[PDB]
Amino acid sequence: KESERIWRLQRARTILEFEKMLPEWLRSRFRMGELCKVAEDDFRLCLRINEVKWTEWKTHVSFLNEDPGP
Amino acid sequence: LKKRIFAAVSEGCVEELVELLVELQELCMHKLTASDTGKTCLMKALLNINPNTKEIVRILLAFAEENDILGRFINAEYTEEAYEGQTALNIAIERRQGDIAALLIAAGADVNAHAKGAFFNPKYQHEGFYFGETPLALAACTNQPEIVQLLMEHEQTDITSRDSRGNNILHALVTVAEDFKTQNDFVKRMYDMILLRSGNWELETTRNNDGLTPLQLAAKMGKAEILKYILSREIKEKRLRSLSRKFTDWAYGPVSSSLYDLTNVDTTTDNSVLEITVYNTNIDNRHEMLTLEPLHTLLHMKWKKFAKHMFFLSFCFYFFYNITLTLVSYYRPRGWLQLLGRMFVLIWAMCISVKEGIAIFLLRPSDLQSILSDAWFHFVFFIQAVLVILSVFLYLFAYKEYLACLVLAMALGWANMLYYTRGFQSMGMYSVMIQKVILHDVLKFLFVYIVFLLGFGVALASLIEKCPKDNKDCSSYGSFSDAVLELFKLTIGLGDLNIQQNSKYPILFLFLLITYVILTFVLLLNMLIALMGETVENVSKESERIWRLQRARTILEFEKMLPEWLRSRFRMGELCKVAEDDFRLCLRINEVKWTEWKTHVSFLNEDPGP
Ligand SMILES: CCCCCCCC/C=C/CCCCCCCC(=O)O[C@@H](COC(=O)CCCCCCCCCCCCCCC)COP(=O)([O-])OCC[N+](C)(C)C
Repeated sequence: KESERIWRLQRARTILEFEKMLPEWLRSRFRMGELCKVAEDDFRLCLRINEVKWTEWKTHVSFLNEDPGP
Repeated sequence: LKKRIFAAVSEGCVEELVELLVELQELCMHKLTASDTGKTCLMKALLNINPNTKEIVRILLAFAEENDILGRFINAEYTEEAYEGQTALNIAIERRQGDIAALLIAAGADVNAHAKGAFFNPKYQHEGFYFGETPLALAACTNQPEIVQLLMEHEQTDITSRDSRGNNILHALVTVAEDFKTQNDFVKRMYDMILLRSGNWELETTRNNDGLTPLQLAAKMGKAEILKYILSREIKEKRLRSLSRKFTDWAYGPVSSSLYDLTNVDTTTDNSVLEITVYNTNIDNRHEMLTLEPLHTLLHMKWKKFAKHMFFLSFCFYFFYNITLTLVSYYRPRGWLQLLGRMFVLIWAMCISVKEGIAIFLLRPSDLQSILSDAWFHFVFFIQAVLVILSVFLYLFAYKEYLACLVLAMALGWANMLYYTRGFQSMGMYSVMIQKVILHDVLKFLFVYIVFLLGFGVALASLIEKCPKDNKDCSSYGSFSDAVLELFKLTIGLGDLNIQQNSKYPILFLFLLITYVILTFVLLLNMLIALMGETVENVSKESERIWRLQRARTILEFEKMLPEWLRSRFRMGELCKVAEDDFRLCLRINEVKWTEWKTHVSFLNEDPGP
């Protein structure tokens, strides 16, 4: 059971080492988009993650965009 | 003016809306409608839920009633490509606003509106949510029973509506169904409630755009809970009892005999539930779906009727074919009465070759996935057959390379005889555990061992100089192949360890030899023994099922091998229920349980037993 993690730790170390091996250019492969929140300035970065769960069943009020999807 | 009234409904203002509406009405119908996506102001306020949403919705509906335009207001669809049929009722039902949905429906909302947008019909199940493309289907899939019951009894609701995929509400409930861990059992309850309220068989006999009923769709998609409910569906009330699939013929004490319907379950109606459950491969819960009441019993009776004799005959014929092939190949000249053996070898090899050829030609590329757990024996039987064919093909002419194919055919044929061990239980577990072991950790050990063997073999072969004059047996690690063979002989424990080779650095030679000894004999082999203990520990419990899956596959294949006649060995009887016509089939199953202790009312026959 203690093998799906340590291997992923080694994989993460290799990923970060390979990213550090990249020069000052060619590193312009950031995560996702620019618009993050309602702040008028310095939106910084964001990372879209989709989650599915059939147990809450509540009205969505903290939503940000009326149109789902792209 | 449009933006002022569109940005105010989100915040839910009850006093600014009337002031913004009186001047809008007195300005003049194409006023409260977005020109890009068709987002009408009525449904605009539904996504932004505020405590004053109900009030402003009522004011909007009253204003629409007072200016004699309501049809285009409440039955307003979208315009975007991603949303082709989303309406006010759809988003109101999703927001769990039963009162708002009731107000819209009572005002003349489009109940049979289809949300046929691309977002509503996803392809990767990550960027969309499929519910049935119907407000009623959405209410059923989102665990909103009050909205469903409010929707069924209406003057224009179409329960039997089919969306762009051909699915209906029962199909959609089957697709959105899942196990008890991820979601609750509300889908089965919704399926039961909607089916009982409809009160007809047209919902479960309607095929979508795939040639599948909701029962067959539940069998294909892997929904074991919904299939368990439908297969053993018993309805106590007499007003609609033809909708049941299980009928209790009699129940005397803690002994009850139930009749199970076998309309599309038994493998006699092309695409059946049993064939779909067994033959398909793109599911993980295949083992638990075959444990249901009708399918298990049907497989048992099929095995005890015709599949046992067919499997025994196939075993005997292949055993005799392998025996006579071995006898005519080992006793080669290097015979009129002995010509029958080789002629039978040729005939049976051709029969196996054509059988595997027609079984590979229609073989899907989906069961070829995983790791060769359901099609490997087909390939090796075909390879053995064509090896015998090629052996006699080269034996007919003057080809010296004919004994290699024949010997390989003997070895493969005697190796292929372990397939028939699945007829018995314990040997079946042994065979499937051979399968998992030889693919899980034997391959990894072989890969690592070959890397070490070739690396150390080429490292040792470079440490020995050429032999002197009149000498050829100076060192056993002469070439790369010789060093590899010596390391392989050392690994299996054969031969004698000689360290007096013609190496210019004998200390380094011994160091590399001892390093190979440790890495292979101490580390790799013993860790392999330790690893396959974990493997046989995990597959210890996962062996009573996979073997039964292989047995069910053999039973269904043997039944398909039967001709159009001789297949008249159906399950049990004809009388199934009280229906006056088309009794179809039945399957008597007796159950014993000493915990209910209830009066039997759903009984069918007063006299128990035969
Ligand atoms: C823990 C350890 C256990 C084993 C682990 C594995 C160890 C593997 C290691 C094996 C190496 C062993 C020594 C190799 C031979 C060297 C000498 C030699 O004859 O060289 C020959 C090459 O020889 C070959 O190519 C041999 C045949 C293939 C070897 C691999 C078989 C794998 C079978 C796997 C089956 C599937 C798996 C089975 C289960 C599903 C050269 O030919 P020759 O004969 O010198 O003469 C030339 C002929 N001529 C004159 C006509 C031109």
